Amino acid sequence: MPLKPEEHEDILNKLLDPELAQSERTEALQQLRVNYGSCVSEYNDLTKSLARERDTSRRLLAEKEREMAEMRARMQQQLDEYQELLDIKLALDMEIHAYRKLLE
Amino acid sequence: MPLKPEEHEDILNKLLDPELAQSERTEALQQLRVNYGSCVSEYNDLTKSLARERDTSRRLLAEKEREMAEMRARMQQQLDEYQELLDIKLALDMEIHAYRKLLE
Ligand SMILES: [Cl-]
Ligand SMILES: [Cl-]
Ligand code: NI
Ligand code: NI
Ligand code: NI
Ligand code: NI
Repeated sequence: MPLKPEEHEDILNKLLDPELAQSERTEALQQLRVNYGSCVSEYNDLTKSLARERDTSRRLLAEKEREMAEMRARMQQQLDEYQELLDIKLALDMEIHAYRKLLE
Repeated sequence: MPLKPEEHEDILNKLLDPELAQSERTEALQQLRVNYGSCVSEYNDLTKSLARERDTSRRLLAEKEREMAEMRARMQQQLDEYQELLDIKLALDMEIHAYRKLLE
């Protein structure tokens, strides 16, 4: 996490202050440089992590899409099962009628 | 997108250079301040957008989970449908036998 702009200013003031000792001036300069570098690292990290979460979210959805596709196939299978039984149950309805007429 | 650390250095050098005119020194100081502020804005933007993509990815998955749950319910329904037909088809098998014995 980078310094808030208020804080980065306090460091610039010190750095740009000819009243403070050149040892403090130099320490400030370092903090400036490190805090900047830090912010740039966070930039690179978060840009990579955003892209990463994107590819990951999309990948995980595609897992659920193929899971759903698996379910649809099972669903069409239960239709084939249901149809097979139905064609026979109907055939038996026809039959039981014929035997009821013939024998009554 | 923030300046690469190499570039941020070129600006610090100018800023900290007593040989260059105080007008350039001041312009550099501004660029420093703006580029820093810029990086901090990108920080805030990307932290918010990462959290946002997170809540969004999780929300979209929960949409597919409830879509799948809808499918499971339809699947259990096709079992109730299938069972109902099966109990009757079996009852007819018993019946057609009885009529085949009684009348042959
Ligand atoms: Cl068909
Ligand atoms: Cl049962
Ligand atoms: Ni620091
Ligand atoms: Ni800085
Ligand atoms: Ni600039
Ligand atoms: Ni800076």
